[PDB]
Amino acid sequence: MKEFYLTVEQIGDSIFERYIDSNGRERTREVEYKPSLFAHCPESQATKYFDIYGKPCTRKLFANMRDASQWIKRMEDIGLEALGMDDFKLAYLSDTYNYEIKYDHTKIRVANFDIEVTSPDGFPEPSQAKHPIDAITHYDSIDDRFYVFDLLNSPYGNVEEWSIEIAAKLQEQGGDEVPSEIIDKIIYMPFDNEKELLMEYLNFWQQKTPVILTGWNVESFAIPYVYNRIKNIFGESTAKRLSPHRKTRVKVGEIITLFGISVLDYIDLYKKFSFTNQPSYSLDYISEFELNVGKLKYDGPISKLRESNHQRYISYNIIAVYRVLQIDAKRQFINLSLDMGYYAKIQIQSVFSPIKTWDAIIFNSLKEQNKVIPQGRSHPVQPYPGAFVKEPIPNRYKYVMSFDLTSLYPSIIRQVNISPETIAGTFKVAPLHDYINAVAERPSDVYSCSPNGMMYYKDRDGVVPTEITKVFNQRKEHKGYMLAAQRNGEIIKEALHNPNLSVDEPLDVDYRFDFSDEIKEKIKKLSAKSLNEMLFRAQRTEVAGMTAQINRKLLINSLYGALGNVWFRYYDLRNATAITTFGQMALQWIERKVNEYLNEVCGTEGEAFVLYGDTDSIYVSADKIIDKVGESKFRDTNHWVDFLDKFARERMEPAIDRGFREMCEYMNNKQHLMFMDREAIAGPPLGSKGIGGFWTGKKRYALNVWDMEGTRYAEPKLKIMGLETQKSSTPKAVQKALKECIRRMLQEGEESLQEYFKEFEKEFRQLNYISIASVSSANNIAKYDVGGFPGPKCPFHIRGILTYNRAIKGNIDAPQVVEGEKVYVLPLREGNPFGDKCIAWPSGTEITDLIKDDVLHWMDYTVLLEKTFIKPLEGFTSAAKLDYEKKASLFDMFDF
DNA sequence: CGCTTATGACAGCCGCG
DNA sequence: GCGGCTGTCATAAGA
Repeated sequence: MKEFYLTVEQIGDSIFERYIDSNGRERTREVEYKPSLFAHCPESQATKYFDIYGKPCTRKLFANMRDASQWIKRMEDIGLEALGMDDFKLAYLSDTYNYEIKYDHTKIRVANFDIEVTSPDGFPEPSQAKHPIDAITHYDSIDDRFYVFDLLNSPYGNVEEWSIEIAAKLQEQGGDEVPSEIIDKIIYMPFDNEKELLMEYLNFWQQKTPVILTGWNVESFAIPYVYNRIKNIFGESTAKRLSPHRKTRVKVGEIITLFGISVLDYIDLYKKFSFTNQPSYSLDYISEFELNVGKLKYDGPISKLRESNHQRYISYNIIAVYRVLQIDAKRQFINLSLDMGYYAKIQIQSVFSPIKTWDAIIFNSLKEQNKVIPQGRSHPVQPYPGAFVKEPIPNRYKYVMSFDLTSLYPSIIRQVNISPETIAGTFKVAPLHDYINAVAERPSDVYSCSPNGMMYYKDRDGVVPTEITKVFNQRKEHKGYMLAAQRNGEIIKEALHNPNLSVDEPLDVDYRFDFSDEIKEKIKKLSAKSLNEMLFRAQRTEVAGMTAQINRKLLINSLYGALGNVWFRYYDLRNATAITTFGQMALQWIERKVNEYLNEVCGTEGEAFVLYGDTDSIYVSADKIIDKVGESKFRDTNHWVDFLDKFARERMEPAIDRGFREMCEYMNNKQHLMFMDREAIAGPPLGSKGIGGFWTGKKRYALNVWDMEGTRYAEPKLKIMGLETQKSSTPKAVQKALKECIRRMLQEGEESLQEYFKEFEKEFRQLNYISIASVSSANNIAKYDVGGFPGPKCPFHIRGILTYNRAIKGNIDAPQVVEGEKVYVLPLREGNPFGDKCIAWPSGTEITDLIKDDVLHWMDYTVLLEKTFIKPLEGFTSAAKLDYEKKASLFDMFDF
């Protein structure tokens, strides 16, 4: 098979690499890699190497990486550019694997683990690791087995072996409901003492050294804990065996790095490739959201679970590891990482760095062309203008249609041809609004321009534009294979309804391309076995395409980040500013065009149809459009929705393309790529007193959407942005009551809203105290505390945390409030035994007794309702010109 | 090296018969 | 006592 690398490391003058050889077996090697860097030479010197600016360069081969680094140091002192890939690991990978690498995941050892550490005195700090490790569950992808290390005797108790029979039984039967699909994949290993467990674990680790190591929070807890525990008991020399190269290091805080291993903490792979931003990121919360089943439940505090119910303790450890494997089975984020890393030829963990990923992609691309990359330069962090957001007029908007530009920044780079080596010059910049209204002199009739004053060559392809354009082509390329493979999805599926009993074999065709009609019906006459393999193959294909297509998308959207980053090799302040300023002009330019077109077709004069714009989207009020045809002439909702849809497709879009076409010629851009697509269509139900939507201000609105990019909803979906209903700090009961308030406003009207509001006020005091409590995170708690009391400028939540501390000062059983975590908050009436206006206890749990009964007795309902429900509702209703309460004065809306 | 553009909940001034 | 400001802190998109 085709060889590929697993991990790579640089230690001194050697490159340590683990990899899969042609035979498919994992191997390791040390190589005295000789790097090459470059320097500018004279034109008279014959060479084949040129920097991206066309300047000639001489290749300097060094005897070892240390000499290369030394040379770079000398060049900086002399003041002359040192060109080439200074990260020798990338160079080595590029040189060793100069070809599209095909990898076989079944050969990559992926370890998923989790440990448990009983601790009476609070969270067991990894940097100390003062407590024994009493449980370890380590899943290995190659053996597809769950290895469980159980400590029977510890200073905290002696227990009996864990029972797999009891683990499989149901809850009602005293069991742990450990899934039957892993029950046979568990290898149990009990131990008499801790030293025997760690040493057996460490030995196990040497025999099955992980390539990719993941799990939940493993980088911040499990890995550092295991490392330090071993180091503290045995020597550091023993702890270093956790690294296949016996080499480790420490980073920010207590982040241990194990050379020869790629750590991909699943908690990070989630906060990166899932894009959903959950309120909480605990394995329990995430597991519920993705699998509709969280971690195993248990009674009492975790610090006492091992001694009170060791059976459940071990099963809990095994489930925690399985949940992560289940989520991955759904998100496939590990597979993605591998795919992206192998694509850019970087260490798998670098996938977390857009800068490193793009650096490697451009580097390998330029290498094939014999070009030499620029030297990374030092750049002062300098803030520059970003996206444009229009200030909306607070109000209700009955009918709205939004339009979004596709891949704005990446497109702008291509259109204007922005790149460091394509910079051609500058021009006198006029006020941005002069360009938006096309009253300013045309910037240049020779170069491609950006409203910030930069001019670019049109006669040459830029390094960046070209590189981004290639990923765009690979995108539609792969998204084209799984597109046709989808067509074959029915040619094979439906071929099972009325096939034949002819015993045959599965044909050899490429599902990437449409099935040839010369073999089309040839398949509609095979056995039940082959046909079930014909669709099986079509699955691998239609799925493989997804990963590639998704990876290309992630790269495309992360390019701008890198370009704005001073640590990026191709960074340039002018270029980053050219991108955002252009985007700012484009959005406002098109806003002007849409208004101009809609006024003309409506006979109106200087009317504002665009009510809001943000970055690459605009929202248009369609009331005039609807009235132009009369609202009473529509049969139902779907009727006017079909009308606006049609009007957008055959009237607005063409007018938009014409508008952007003009802007491209005005800035004399290299190529027109400003494409807008109708996004949403929103409005109230036909025949209702509802208000399709409203805006309170920037980033704050709600719309009753009926259609999104062509897909018509059976029922209108609320699209809410920025309002408290979207805030994790908003109490549960209130978050849903605020949503129902908005739904009623958009779909049913004022009266319905007032009816609900009244009922909710009446029944507020009957809601669970946990559902009506706001949530917040405890930060800098030690910055505003003065001996149990609040210091100067002490936040409200933090003030409540202290009130809790004091009230529980002297109890170790009651839940303590740690830092950086989330906590519930509740206001208290004046004259409470807590001597404060509020109290806050840890989240996810109920108020410990001894104070619970009192809290419920002193909690201020009035203030709670007013502060979390009424205040924000009034914000929505004021903007929407609605009253949530009868007999409300009209003058209250005026300033004095 | 794994940021902008924003809003809102509070705290703490200054000023005014 | 509140305005009308100036900070700190806490939170969402999208790239």
